[PDB]
Amino acid sequence: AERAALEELVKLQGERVRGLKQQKASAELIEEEVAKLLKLKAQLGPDESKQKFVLKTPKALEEKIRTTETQVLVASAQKKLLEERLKLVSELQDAGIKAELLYKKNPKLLNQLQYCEEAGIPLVAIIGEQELKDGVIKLRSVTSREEVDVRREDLVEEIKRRTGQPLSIS
Repeated sequence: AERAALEELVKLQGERVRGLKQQKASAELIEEEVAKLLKLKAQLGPDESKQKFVLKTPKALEEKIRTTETQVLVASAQKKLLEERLKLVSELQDAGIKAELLYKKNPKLLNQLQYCEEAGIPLVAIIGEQELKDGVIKLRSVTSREEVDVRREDLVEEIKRRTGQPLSIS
């Protein structure tokens, strides 16, 4: 445990700094521990209110996502915290088709290319909040065509339609 260890470091840090500050003084040791304690407490968790919408929680069937027979792959460009890629991939992967993510072993366009070519050999999707607004989302059909123009809605629809079939009642 990383946080657990540090959490214990803080507890003992506060008891030592305070206990020594009073009975053995030493503003040098006192100041050194207090500072180290301040960052320590802020390291493990400055405030719980920080979190929002609550954290993950189990339900019943399965306790995590799945990815193996992914027929499509929806990623985005432009460097970032993978926030946009996780948002779209979540909707696509979770609500529609099950997609994977790749971005290792590749020179230029390592992310978009490595994933689409290696991971998304069948169907691919190059979305992007920035593109969706000023441009739009793209559905790379390396297999059938190469690149398509969709606005997220068509991305999940097209990929799902190509993988599935119309009409459910017979």
